[PDB]
Amino acid sequence: GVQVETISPGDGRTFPKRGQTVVVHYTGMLEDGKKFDSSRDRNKPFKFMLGKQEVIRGWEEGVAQMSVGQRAKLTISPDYAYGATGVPGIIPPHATLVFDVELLKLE
Repeated sequence: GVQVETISPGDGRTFPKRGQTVVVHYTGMLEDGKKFDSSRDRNKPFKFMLGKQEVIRGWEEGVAQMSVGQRAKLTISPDYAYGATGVPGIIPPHATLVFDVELLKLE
């Protein structure tokens, strides 16, 4: 599944709902800390719609548990990420992923 650990608290009040657009900064890392992706490197917040399944399952369910302003560490099992196949060249098979996610606003 996905484990959500707070880095810095949000408002504790505004949680994203299905159909809402979520605006975040994130960094994605393998288990050894190797970064494979980061919106912060692009200096461009990333937007996705909750429930569209345009992000991995661990994000769908993990970010849904975050409040606006919150920064959290999401630890995501492979079945909630890229599974047995992984993404060859980037993500190994059966990889646990760690994401640093900051929820900036809802749209």
